[PDB]
Amino acid sequence: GKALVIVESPAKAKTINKYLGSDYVVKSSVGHIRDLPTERGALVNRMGVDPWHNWEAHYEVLPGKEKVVSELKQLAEKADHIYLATDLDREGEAIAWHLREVIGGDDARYSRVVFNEITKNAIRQAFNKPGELNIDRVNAQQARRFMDRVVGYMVSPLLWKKIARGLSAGRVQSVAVRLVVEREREIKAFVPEEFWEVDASTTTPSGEALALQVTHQNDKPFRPVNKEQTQAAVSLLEKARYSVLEREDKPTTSKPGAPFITSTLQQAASTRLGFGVKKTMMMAQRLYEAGYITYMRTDSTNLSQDAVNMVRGYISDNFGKKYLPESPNQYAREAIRPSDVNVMAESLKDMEADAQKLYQLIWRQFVACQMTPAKYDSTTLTVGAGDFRLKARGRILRFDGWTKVMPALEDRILPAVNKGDALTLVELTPAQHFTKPPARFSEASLVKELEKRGIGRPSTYASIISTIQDRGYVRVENRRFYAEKMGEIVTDRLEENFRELMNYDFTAQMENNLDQVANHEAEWKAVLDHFFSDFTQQLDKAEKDPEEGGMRPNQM
Repeated sequence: GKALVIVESPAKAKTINKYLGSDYVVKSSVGHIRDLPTERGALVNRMGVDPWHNWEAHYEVLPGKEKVVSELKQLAEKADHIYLATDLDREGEAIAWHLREVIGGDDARYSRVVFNEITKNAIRQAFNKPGELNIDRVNAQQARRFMDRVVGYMVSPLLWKKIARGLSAGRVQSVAVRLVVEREREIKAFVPEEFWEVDASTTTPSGEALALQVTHQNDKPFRPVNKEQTQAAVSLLEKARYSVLEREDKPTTSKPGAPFITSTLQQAASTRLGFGVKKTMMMAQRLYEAGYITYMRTDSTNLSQDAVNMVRGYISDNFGKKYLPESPNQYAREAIRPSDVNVMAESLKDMEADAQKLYQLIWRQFVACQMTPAKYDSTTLTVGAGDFRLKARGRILRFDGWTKVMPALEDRILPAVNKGDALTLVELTPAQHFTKPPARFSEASLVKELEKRGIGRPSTYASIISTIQDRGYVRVENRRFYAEKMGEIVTDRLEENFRELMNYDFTAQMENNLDQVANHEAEWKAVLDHFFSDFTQQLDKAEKDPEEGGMRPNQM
């Protein structure tokens, strides 16, 4: 009469089993057990969803899983209660729902447990206060699944006819491609402009070197556009008398960043470790299922009281009181953090070197976010030379604070000077510059852009960036995105005939609509109806000849 606990993977099963007694029987479902299949009637059969019959679905047990279903059913017959312990996101809720639907029995037989990490305490708490399956969240997940299916299965065939066979369309994927295509065109159309900078090397009364940058001339910003103007300025600067107009000394500080969320982990791992978003998320999942970090799909910077107490104790013992803020730093269901601050990257079991590196990144970010700010003594010198104004900036680290937990180190240290001091000109160095086009997207900046526009979600950031590449619309080279010709071809056609679908605001709004379903503020089938109404309006027109406003063929 034990209890049956179901999780999605053998890795999760092994970890969670360490924290569940003999009264519990833990079993993996070996992944998703049931899902959508992988003229109009044939279309509906392929999609597994019927937009014309109120979204009736035809789910099918995944290949090779009938055996898993049988195994779970037999285990269920011997259990007094069943605990669905899938991951906490909407996808996890839907997996739990599918499990309940295939196993059967009364709903009172099931409970849905939620935890942000697999630890003795988190599991104990999750099973002490078990919840119920949330159908609104399930409906939100399926609405997303159905919209995505409709776009992929109904737009793609149009692309095969009009542009080229094999092309794949995606609801959000196409919008992400649009971002890259626009950037490509901005760069192609950019016309650089020439401008010069002039630096002066001087010496203080004590003879110390002081480098200055010319900032103004006649009280206006200094920015010569050619050699002639630069040389004329250099001529005046060579003859000028230099003196310190003002010396400003003020204490400044640098605060540590918030603990990671999915988006920021992807950005940091890419920029700091050179890890692609796919690699980062795969390793993060392994760390999470092994019980080393909190759940890797989150947009919350919240930290539990226990987690904060844990890390503050670590800081106090290992760095000292000067590194401990009076009260915890609050940044805000939880950020991505170590499950146990006392577990070092070097101690991780069955984790590859790069996975240890990711853990270390997460660990240092978490520890640093609860440490005190770094303190600097900043100095800005303003120098006058005839009608010119020059500046020099520097700073001295006074207290490392949170930077102590980061790798050992560079900031400029200006010499001691007093307002009114004369400076001796040693050298002048003009430098030609050119304005630059918008920077290309990097994996880090693309994720950031998706987040900024409200198009990406923790569960989709990685998938979006990966798909747009495999589908041949964009490519990454030298760590930067480049739009492919086909990317531009498809994007133009989609913008022309599927304006609403391609619109950034509408796409962000759809994410909001799904959240509304999840929070019982909207009904899933009605949301799908509205989506489909607007969609079919775009599709019907697009299928027509170009002369009638239909999609332009890929020719000439």
